[PDB]
Amino acid sequence: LRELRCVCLQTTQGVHPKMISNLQVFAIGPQCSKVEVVASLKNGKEICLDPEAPFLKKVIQKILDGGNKEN
Amino acid sequence: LRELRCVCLQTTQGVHPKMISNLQVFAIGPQCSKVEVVASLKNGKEICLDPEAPFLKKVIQKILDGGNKEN
Repeated sequence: LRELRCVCLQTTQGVHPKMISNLQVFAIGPQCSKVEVVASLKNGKEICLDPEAPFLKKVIQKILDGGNKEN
Repeated sequence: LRELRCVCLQTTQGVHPKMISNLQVFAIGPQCSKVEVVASLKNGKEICLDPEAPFLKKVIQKILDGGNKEN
């Protein structure tokens, strides 16, 4: 208990959900009081998105509603 | 490339979002041709939920509204 950094130090301005495959969402923790939405591509990469952007809510919305139609 | 199992073999019938603090969305892969929604509790546990249940869509819907309300 000295110094802890948020999981996401930087941001990103993507893109289409077409490249995304895995979405990991973390709530408020002991290292970060701000919610950060991380994503992983199909190639095998991980980035950080800023909830502050409207387009961000769109690409993350499409992967949440689309993950219920395919049964 | 022989035999791969879905990330979620079983299901669950929870509960309240109050216990959930992390959401992981998995798409179609080489092990599963179906979308499965996994979650981790604040206690340090991981379960699998069945997207085929309506009540399941509720507890997972609430973690999206309350996870973006914090400014």
